[PDB]
Amino acid sequence: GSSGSSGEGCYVATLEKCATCSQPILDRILRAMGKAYHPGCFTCVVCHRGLDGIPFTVDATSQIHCIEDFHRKFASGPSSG
Ligand SMILES: [Zn+2]
Ligand SMILES: [Zn+2]
Repeated sequence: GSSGSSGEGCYVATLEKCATCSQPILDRILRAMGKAYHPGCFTCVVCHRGLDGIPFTVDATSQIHCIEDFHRKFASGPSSG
């Protein structure tokens, strides 16, 4: 099994780079968490659902967790740490 693929993306023209796939946004730029991401890349880490137009919450791990999940993971009873 061979694995190799370069990423032709060095130059930049008044465009933001997706903080998910590391690609230059040209079609549409979705502002989230201060940074810029693709309107399709932005998704949950657990359920992996599109959060393009819905509330969410992140953590130290930087793993955007949809309110629901976050409420089912973090809010799963008495926890501390
Ligand atoms: Zn992307
Ligand atoms: Zn989720």
